[PDB]
Amino acid sequence: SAECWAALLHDPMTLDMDAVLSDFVRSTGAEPGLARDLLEGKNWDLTAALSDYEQLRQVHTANLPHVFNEGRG
Repeated sequence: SAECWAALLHDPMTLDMDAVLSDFVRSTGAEPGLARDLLEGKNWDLTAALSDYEQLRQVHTANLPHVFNEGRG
């Protein structure tokens, strides 16, 4: 029984702006300037910035009236 609960990983100590910057760019594919700008607007909360960027990248049936392919769920 390992990592079954949580296992607090991916954290430097509390927050390092340069580490949060580099990982964002690595995890989203965004540029470092855009990364820094989003991060200042998220209080440099890494996961919040990751989730924000990918959300505006998802677009959940916002453009088309009804997006229904042969999907699972």
